[PDB]
Amino acid sequence: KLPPGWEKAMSRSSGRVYYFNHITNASQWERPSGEPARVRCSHLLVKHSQSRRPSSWRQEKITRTKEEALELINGYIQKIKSGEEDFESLASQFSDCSSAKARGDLGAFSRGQMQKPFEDASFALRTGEMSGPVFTDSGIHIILRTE
Ligand SMILES: CN1CCN(C)C1=O
Ligand SMILES: [Cl-]
Repeated sequence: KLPPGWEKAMSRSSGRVYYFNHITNASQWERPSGEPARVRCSHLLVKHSQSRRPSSWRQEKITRTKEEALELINGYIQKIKSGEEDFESLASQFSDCSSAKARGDLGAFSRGQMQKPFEDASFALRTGEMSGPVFTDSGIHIILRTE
C-alpha cells in the first residue's frame, strides 16, 4: 500500500485525511512518495532531568521535565515547517549535543552504531525528510536525513 511505516488517519479539527508514520513520528497532508548501507543525518537534541547524562555545553545541570522538553521540541518543529526559522539555525543555538557546533551534523553511519530508536527513524526517512519527536535515553530528537 504505502512505504514502510505509514498509515492513514483523520484530523480531529478539520475532518480531512492525513498520513502518519509510526517509526519516525512524521505527519503530513500529502500521500507519501513511492535499503542503503549507510545514511547521513543531522539532529537537534533537547535533554531533560531523566536523561542518561543531565548536562550539556548550554547548562551544567539540566533540570527541565520531560514534558517541558517535548513542548520545546514541538515549538521548534512548528517554526521549521512555517519557514520562520531554519533547522540549521535552531540546532546551532539550542541543541544540547556537542554537534551543535557543526549545525547538528553527525556524519554517515551504519546499522549497529546508534541508539536503536534513532537508527530505525534515520533509516526510514527518505533523503531530505525530517522526523517528528523521537525518544532515546539521551532525550528527545528532531532528525534530518541529508544523504
Ligand atoms: C550513539 N549516538 C551518538 C549520537 N546519537 C544520536 C547516538 O545514539
Ligand atoms: Cl531516498
